[PDB]
Amino acid sequence: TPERVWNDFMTNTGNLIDQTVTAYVRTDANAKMTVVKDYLDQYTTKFNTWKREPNNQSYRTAVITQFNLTSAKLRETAVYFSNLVGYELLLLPIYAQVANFNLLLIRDGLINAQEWSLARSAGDQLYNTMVQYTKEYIAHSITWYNKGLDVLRNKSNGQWITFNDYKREMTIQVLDILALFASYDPRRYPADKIDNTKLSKTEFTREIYTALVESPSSKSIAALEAALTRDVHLFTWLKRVDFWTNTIYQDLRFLSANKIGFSYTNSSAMQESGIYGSSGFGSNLTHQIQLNSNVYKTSITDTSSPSNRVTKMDFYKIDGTLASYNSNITPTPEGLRTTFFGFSTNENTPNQPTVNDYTHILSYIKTDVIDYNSNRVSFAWTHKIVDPNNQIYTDAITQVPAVKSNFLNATAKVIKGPGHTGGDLVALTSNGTLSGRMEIQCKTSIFNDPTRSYGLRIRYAANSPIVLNVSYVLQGVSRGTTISTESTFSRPNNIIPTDLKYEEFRYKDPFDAIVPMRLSSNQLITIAIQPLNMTSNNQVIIDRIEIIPITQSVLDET
Amino acid sequence: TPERVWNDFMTNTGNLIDQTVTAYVRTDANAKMTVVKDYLDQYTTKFNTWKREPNNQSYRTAVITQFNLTSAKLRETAVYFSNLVGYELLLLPIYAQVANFNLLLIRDGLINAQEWSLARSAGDQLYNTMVQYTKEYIAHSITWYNKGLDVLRNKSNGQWITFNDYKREMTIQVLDILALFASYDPRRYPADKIDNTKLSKTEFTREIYTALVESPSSKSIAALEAALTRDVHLFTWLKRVDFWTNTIYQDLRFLSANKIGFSYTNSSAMQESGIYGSSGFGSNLTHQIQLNSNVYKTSITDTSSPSNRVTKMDFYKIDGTLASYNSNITPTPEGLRTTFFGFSTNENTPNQPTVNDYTHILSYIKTDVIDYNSNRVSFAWTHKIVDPNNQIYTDAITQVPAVKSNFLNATAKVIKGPGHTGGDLVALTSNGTLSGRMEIQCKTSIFNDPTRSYGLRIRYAANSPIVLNVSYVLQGVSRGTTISTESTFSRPNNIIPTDLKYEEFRYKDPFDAIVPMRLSSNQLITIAIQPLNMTSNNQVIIDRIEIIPITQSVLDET
Amino acid sequence: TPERVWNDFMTNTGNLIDQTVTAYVRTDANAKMTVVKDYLDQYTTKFNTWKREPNNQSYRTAVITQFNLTSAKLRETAVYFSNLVGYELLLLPIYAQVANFNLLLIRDGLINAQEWSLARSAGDQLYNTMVQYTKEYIAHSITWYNKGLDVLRNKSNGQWITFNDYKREMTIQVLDILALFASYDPRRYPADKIDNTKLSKTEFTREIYTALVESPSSKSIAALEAALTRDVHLFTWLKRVDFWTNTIYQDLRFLSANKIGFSYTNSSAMQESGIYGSSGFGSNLTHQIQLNSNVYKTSITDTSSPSNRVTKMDFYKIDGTLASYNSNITPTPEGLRTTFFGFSTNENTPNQPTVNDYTHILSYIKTDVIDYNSNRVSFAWTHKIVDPNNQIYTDAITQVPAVKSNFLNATAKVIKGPGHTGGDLVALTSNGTLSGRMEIQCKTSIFNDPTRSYGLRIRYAANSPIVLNVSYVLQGVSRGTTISTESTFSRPNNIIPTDLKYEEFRYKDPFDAIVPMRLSSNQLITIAIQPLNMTSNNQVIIDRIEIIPITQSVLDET
Ligand SMILES: [Br-]
Ligand SMILES: [Br-]
Ligand SMILES: [Br-]
Ligand SMILES: [Br-]
Ligand SMILES: [Br-]
Ligand SMILES: [Br-]
Ligand SMILES: [Br-]
Ligand SMILES: [Br-]
Ligand SMILES: [Br-]
Ligand SMILES: [Br-]
Ligand SMILES: [Br-]
Ligand SMILES: [Br-]
Ligand SMILES: [Br-]
Ligand SMILES: [Br-]
Ligand SMILES: [Br-]
Ligand SMILES: [Br-]
Ligand SMILES: [Br-]
Ligand SMILES: [Br-]
Ligand SMILES: [Br-]
Ligand SMILES: [Br-]
Ligand SMILES: [Br-]
Ligand SMILES: [Br-]
Ligand SMILES: [Br-]
Ligand SMILES: [Br-]
Ligand SMILES: [Br-]
Ligand SMILES: [Br-]
Ligand SMILES: [Br-]
Ligand SMILES: [Br-]
Ligand SMILES: [Br-]
Ligand SMILES: [Br-]
Ligand SMILES: [Br-]
Ligand SMILES: [Br-]
Ligand SMILES: [Br-]
Ligand SMILES: [Br-]
Ligand SMILES: [Br-]
Ligand SMILES: [Br-]
Ligand SMILES: [Br-]
Ligand SMILES: [Br-]
Ligand SMILES: [Br-]
Ligand SMILES: [Br-]
Ligand SMILES: [Br-]
Ligand SMILES: [Br-]
Ligand SMILES: [Br-]
Ligand SMILES: [Br-]
Ligand SMILES: [Br-]
Ligand SMILES: [Br-]
Ligand SMILES: [Br-]
Ligand SMILES: [Br-]
Ligand SMILES: [Br-]
Ligand SMILES: [Br-]
Ligand SMILES: [Br-]
Ligand SMILES: [Br-]
Ligand SMILES: [Br-]
Ligand SMILES: [Br-]
Ligand SMILES: [Br-]
Ligand SMILES: [Br-]
Ligand SMILES: [Br-]
Ligand SMILES: [Br-]
Ligand SMILES: [Br-]
Ligand SMILES: [Br-]
Ligand SMILES: [Br-]
Ligand SMILES: [Br-]
Ligand SMILES: [Br-]
Ligand SMILES: [Br-]
Ligand SMILES: [Br-]
Ligand SMILES: [Br-]
Ligand SMILES: [Br-]
Ligand SMILES: [Br-]
Ligand SMILES: [Br-]
Ligand SMILES: [Br-]
Ligand SMILES: [Br-]
Ligand SMILES: [Br-]
Ligand SMILES: [Br-]
Ligand SMILES: [Br-]
Ligand SMILES: [Br-]
Repeated sequence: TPERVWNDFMTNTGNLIDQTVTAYVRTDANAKMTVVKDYLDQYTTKFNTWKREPNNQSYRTAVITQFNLTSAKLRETAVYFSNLVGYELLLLPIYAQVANFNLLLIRDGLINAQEWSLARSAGDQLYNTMVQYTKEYIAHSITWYNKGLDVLRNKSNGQWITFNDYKREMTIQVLDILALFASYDPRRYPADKIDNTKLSKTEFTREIYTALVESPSSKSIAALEAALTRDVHLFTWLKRVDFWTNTIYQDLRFLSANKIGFSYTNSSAMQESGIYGSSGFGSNLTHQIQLNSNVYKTSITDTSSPSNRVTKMDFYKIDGTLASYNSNITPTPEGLRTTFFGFSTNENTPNQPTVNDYTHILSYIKTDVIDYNSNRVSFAWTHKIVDPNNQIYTDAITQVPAVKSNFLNATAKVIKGPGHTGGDLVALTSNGTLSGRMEIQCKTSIFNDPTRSYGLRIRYAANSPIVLNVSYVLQGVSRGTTISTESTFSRPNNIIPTDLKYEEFRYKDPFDAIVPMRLSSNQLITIAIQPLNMTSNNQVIIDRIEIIPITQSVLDET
Repeated sequence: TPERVWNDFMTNTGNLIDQTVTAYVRTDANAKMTVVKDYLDQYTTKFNTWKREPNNQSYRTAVITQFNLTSAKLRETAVYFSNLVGYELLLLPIYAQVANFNLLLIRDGLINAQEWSLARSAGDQLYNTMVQYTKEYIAHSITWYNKGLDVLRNKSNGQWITFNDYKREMTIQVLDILALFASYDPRRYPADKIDNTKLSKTEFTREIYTALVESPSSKSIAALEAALTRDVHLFTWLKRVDFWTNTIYQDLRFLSANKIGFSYTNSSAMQESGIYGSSGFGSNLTHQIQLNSNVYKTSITDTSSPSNRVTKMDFYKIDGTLASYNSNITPTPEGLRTTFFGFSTNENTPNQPTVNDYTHILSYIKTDVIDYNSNRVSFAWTHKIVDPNNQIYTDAITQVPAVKSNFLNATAKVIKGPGHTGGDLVALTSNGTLSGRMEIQCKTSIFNDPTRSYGLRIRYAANSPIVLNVSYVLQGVSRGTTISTESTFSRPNNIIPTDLKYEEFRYKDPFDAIVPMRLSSNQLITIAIQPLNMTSNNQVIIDRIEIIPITQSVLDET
Repeated sequence: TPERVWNDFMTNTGNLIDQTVTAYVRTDANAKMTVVKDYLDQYTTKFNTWKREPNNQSYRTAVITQFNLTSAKLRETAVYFSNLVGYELLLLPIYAQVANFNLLLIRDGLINAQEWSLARSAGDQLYNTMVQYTKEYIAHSITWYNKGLDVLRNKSNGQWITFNDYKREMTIQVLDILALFASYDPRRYPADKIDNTKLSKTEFTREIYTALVESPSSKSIAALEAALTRDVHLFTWLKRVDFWTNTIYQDLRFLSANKIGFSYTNSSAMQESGIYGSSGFGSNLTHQIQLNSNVYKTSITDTSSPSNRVTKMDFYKIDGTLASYNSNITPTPEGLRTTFFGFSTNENTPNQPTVNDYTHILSYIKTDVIDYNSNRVSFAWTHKIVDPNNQIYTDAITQVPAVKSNFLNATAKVIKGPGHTGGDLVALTSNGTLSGRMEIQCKTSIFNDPTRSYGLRIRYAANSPIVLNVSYVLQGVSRGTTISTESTFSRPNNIIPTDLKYEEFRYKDPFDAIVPMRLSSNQLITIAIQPLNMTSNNQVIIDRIEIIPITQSVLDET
């Protein structure tokens, strides 16, 4: 009775013999990871010892020696996990973990390169290695994530639920990790002087989905994907959920449709979605629930046969309250079942997190009719790490993904991210006359200084040197500048890239230590980016803007 | 046809597929050990080269580099062997071997820490590592030894013979190794100046058993354990074996009972055991064999159906002679079989060692009646390393386990060892009025000095700071001192601990370089330990006393 | 459906379970090799960096550290691959690759020993390691190559084709690699000053065979080996192929016999072989093909039932032309099939190399009658690396195997090589009166100097200190010298050794920097070796002569 895991479908699972060997591969892999962790423990112990007495030659030699051994072991393990043919997909999650550790360790070596070396500045070679490895690890992960996706997508009578299960697990266990790599570059993101383990916080803006779907389903993966998931969009915050009920027959009252009230980041306007489901004759709006608090867990109750006839949905809010949709069907139907959805750090409570261990909050709901009275209901979730105020930290580089903008003009649109950026991107294009414009509103933190200086950096991709107008508005007053992008990528026929690589993202600093943004305490800042007279084939794709506190160190570095 | 090993019962052995994978795990483990040994060979080669020319910077650098690589490899392998889930028990023996090598190597690094390092005294961190690893390796080994033991103990219709086979093999292949770890501490046991590989000799005082038991047996594991093994006791030396025979019917003369004549270490008194078996009507004492020489091999002859009707037993002595029990049954019964018992270093002659390769000697025999004329017969064995004279070496630290005492008062008793000390312990307690007292007689070696100085150290465990009266008698004259123990452990309700940990054993030196024991050549020394007015809840548990030659080095160190 | 490989016959292949585990072993081995290659990549990258700025202490430290880690990993992997019991033969090819890499890396360390070390001359210990490893790797490879050979040789109803397939694959994948090891010794073959990767070119003179044999065949392995392969001989070059056809019945015209016209290296004489096959009544010589250009691919066409009735053979020459044998049978028989033979670097075109990727050329053909009109036809192949002019390079040590001689007297004979020298050897013995003499003609390259000096070295094995007369003839003038061999080996009854070990081959320099060979440009040089009054039990076995350009470096070194 070999154990089965969600990502073992590319191995031979048709027989007990192969399944047993696969089980061994997993067991050996875990043992190798325990060895990796022991090497890391040895490094940390010697590192801490050295830090307490930096001038001790013996401590210095010991940590350098351990750094070299541990670094070699991490790299070797990543190579092994990505080169055991036939098990690439199976080992992708553990590979991502070791790759993650490998890069974090190298970051440590770069931070202390000067102190450890005698000639100093010997971090150049190690830096090139870090960049090379970052590219390799992301490339391998994206390649295999997509290979597995294609396998499930083209599977005969493929089931969408399995396809989605895969995307969700890969996002949580692999893709989210890849998104952290950019922040590990210590030259791009200097380490906190007091606590080197601190990192510029990376946000994962992508949405993952959970859904109640009939099983088996005869609807295609493509059809269900379009009906149950959202097309690319600016990050939204869930504010209200409307529900319709079929009310013609009281003993057959079930959910019939839903609508969503939502808002963009730091926007005072309420957006309204279209209606999902059936809202015609006999289907009436019966509920309008204001979700004033984040929802960290939901449950849905439906009949078993026929399935998917929904009588209730519960929404658990972080403020401890519960909101619910009830069809008020009477009498109560037979065979009701309740399914929970949510994400927890506790492996023991998979779909039932508590207010203390949830990792995602509800962002959307879509209803898709199967037959009269029966529907598939999907729940979209966003990572709890996303800041609803686009707050600018006083003590670290603040990352604010471009999808958290609250304004896009006609030639600015959200496009699908490549998979390693943590979410989607904003493409600024030109129809020949109008150039794409994005506006993102951020909130400064509370501080005593009359004003503080901050640099403004942009992580982007561009297919040509394009002049950008970048500005920031504070208290009705706008200040701007111009800066040109470099050509970071090229694609045949200049089609919007769906496969941007890590190396195709670069950085530009419209505002810096010389001419920084001068911001006051606890104010709403409007930052805007818009190309200046750009051609119809030129493209500027923004991943995120970054706000950099201008300190003495940043000043000298610049 | 996968190979089966005594300790693979915790793996899935119900099918050929799992058995085949398990066979591979064993094969890969052996290959990893061969790699470990090659790393050790490389270290030794470079070490020897450096030793011949210590000042050669190139040799010094080479051995340090190899030490670091080999040390890393040994640790990594120990971690792997203890973290391959589902194979912990299977790999315990090989894990013990690598753990053993890992600690011996670290000992080497500590011994040469000063010469190899440039700042010197850099052995502190390495020392902490050695202590940490020692605790980890013992903990893992004891945990799994006991898990496997419980599995066999609670097995439906469990067979005692399998249970005992397991304890015996685990003792020889794992537990005995753990007992050596304490002696590897170079701060506690300074390395011999001439030959660093020399170690303070550790004695394994535990008894292992072999037995002729009917198969299958309907008697419980608990019942057979009590009937075939000995309750905790001071170490004894086998001096005489008495045998009874059922003599009513000449054609049915078989072994019916046995008694043992034994002596404590360096005791001139002969102790007599109770009679084991049937000694009533028709059962008569027919043999009294004086075992003047150690027995290294035995054989027992019994009928096959019914089995266990014993007609003969042979005892092979190291002086080349043979002693035998013969029931004198006439005529000779049909279906006689002979079974040999013994322990050899030669894997080819399992139960039949020669006078040149035996590892254990006979210490006891117990008979347990199955039915009239049929008996189970157990043979107890002690390790040949145990010194029958408690001799004090002139050139090394002498270890003398407390169980080798020859006197215990009413409040002093032997208690079961935790499994990593090589045998049992002596607990000195108090009934409120009398405190436990133990006396151990040791023999000094032959030397020319009028008298030599020796320190006296005690490895013990205690649940409170208790004052101890420690003395030594030489030529009728007693000299003593007092020293207090430290609190090394605590247990709920102050119950005698059956699970003392390595860290719960500490050391105290009643006699040292300042005030040592002054002993003359080739004399019997009586050493005694007894708490001074101890409370009824206080406990002092002695593992062993150690005699330390007081040399210039020991003097300066103290 | 586990994959099957030619050298897995020593593993349990009788069932799917074992085959599946074996498949995993292969997959894991490939992953380990990918790790090995990554360690090598890291070394190379750091090496190149250091070379560009040798005085950079940081670069120097980095490459030394990587050298140590990578060297440790290569050795560890070689040990693992040779100590995974039950898989020695299966892993022999990959083991040879890692052993090869291990030695090449150590060579690198020796070359840069002085620059990397601070005390210098620290290469002695590393050199001993290299020699030790070379002996170990060759010993393991030869031992297992022969074990596998014996298994196939003594297989019930053993098939010669399988036996030969094995010898051929082992030669290409293992034996040829072993032959390179001698040249890796940097003390024996100093590295090229400009490009350290350059090596003294080693020639593999052995022949491998391909053949069309009936299947199954009732003829023994020994019988077919004798009938289809050549007895030991001096290296020969294929010049002409003669073919006989059975011509009595026009509708049954098939190949009946063949003869070979060949020449020794740099010999103006044409040698004629005996006739192989049937050449009596009804069998007539119909073809005499002059092979003026090397043949890199052949094909043979025969009927299917009965099989082996040959109607055509095509010979693809490197000059782009095609020569063919045609039986002219009429009408064309039914069931004709065509089989191709050849060796390519392209794994996709196994038996069909192109003029751009072939690795071997045709050296011989033998025909063996099965029944009237049906024959087995074997094709012998020599490695394309063999120089047809025994050219003496101007810029490197030239190796010229003794089998490339073109003259041997009565007491000089070719003997079977041990398997690690790349081919056979020349044994110079004595019948008491005449001592063996070998003559090899080499061509100097084109250069402008009136004359250049070259040392002459001999790689040999000898069972006693024997005086050798060594001479070289240039433009009719002979110059000679005498030098004695050392005793390098001993065998019972002084039987010609069939198992010479690496350590049993040593070197002697008849001509050196002091008294070198003085050769002019583009001339044919005749080099001869012949013992001086040698006893009947003395033996001098020559592997190869080596010509050494006498440069300033060689002069100072000598
Ligand atoms: Br799973
Ligand atoms: Br697949
Ligand atoms: Br160190
Ligand atoms: Br890739
Ligand atoms: Br930078
Ligand atoms: Br930094
Ligand atoms: Br820190
Ligand atoms: Br779901
Ligand atoms: Br779910
Ligand atoms: Br559909
Ligand atoms: Br949508
Ligand atoms: Br949008
Ligand atoms: Br609202
Ligand atoms: Br509500
Ligand atoms: Br749950
Ligand atoms: Br606009
Ligand atoms: Br704040
Ligand atoms: Br304002
Ligand atoms: Br401005
Ligand atoms: Br610019
Ligand atoms: Br600009
Ligand atoms: Br392009
Ligand atoms: Br950049
Ligand atoms: Br300003
Ligand atoms: Br345009
Ligand atoms: Br066994
Ligand atoms: Br179990
Ligand atoms: Br070294
Ligand atoms: Br444990
Ligand atoms: Br100590
Ligand atoms: Br020491
Ligand atoms: Br020593
Ligand atoms: Br037994
Ligand atoms: Br036994
Ligand atoms: Br019982
Ligand atoms: Br007892
Ligand atoms: Br006792
Ligand atoms: Br007696
Ligand atoms: Br006797
Ligand atoms: Br035996
Ligand atoms: Br007393
Ligand atoms: Br003595
Ligand atoms: Br006395
Ligand atoms: Br006293
Ligand atoms: Br004290
Ligand atoms: Br005291
Ligand atoms: Br307690
Ligand atoms: Br202590
Ligand atoms: Br005294
Ligand atoms: Br008391
Ligand atoms: Br194959
Ligand atoms: Br075999
Ligand atoms: Br380095
Ligand atoms: Br060998
Ligand atoms: Br040499
Ligand atoms: Br060289
Ligand atoms: Br080079
Ligand atoms: Br062939
Ligand atoms: Br072939
Ligand atoms: Br035959
Ligand atoms: Br021949
Ligand atoms: Br010949
Ligand atoms: Br010709
Ligand atoms: Br032709
Ligand atoms: Br082909
Ligand atoms: Br001659
Ligand atoms: Br030339
Ligand atoms: Br001439
Ligand atoms: Br001459
Ligand atoms: Br000589
Ligand atoms: Br000579
Ligand atoms: Br010999
Ligand atoms: Br030599
Ligand atoms: Br001359
Ligand atoms: Br002679």
